[PDB]
Amino acid sequence: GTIITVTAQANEKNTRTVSTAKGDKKIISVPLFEKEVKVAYGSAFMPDFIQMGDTVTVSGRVQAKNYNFVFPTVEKVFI
Amino acid sequence: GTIITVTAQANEKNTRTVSTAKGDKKIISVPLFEKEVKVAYGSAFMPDFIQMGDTVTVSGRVQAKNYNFVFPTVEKVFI
Repeated sequence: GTIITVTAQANEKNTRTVSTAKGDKKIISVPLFEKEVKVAYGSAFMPDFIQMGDTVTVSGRVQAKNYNFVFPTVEKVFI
Repeated sequence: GTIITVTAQANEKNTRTVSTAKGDKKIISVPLFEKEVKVAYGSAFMPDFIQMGDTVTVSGRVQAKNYNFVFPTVEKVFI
């Protein structure tokens, strides 16, 4: 299988809060690779405890249709 | 940063041996994500000890131009 793991700061540039059937959720959009050609971005739902300005690690399978993480693990990173 | 980690069997379908300035190298081509839309594939050089039929974990940054792993870690997996 394939696992993509991204570490990024959740901020105004890459994170939005949306209404869902499960209430307010943050959704982050992160680059799936680098360049020296446009970079593809994957989206993942954040757990409720995550706050704007947190650094997080998003890890899991990604599905392409648009790129979405599937059953991601999201961890808060501390500095 | 972004790290892509793939576990796959090195076989006739996804691995070739090529001449390089550093002698014979195996190069594996692995899918960077899944689908239900074509899947992008990344390539990585295998360490010399890897053999056809081995299962390996390839982990590292990937660069798009074509997708190549950058300074990948390659580990043999045992069953």
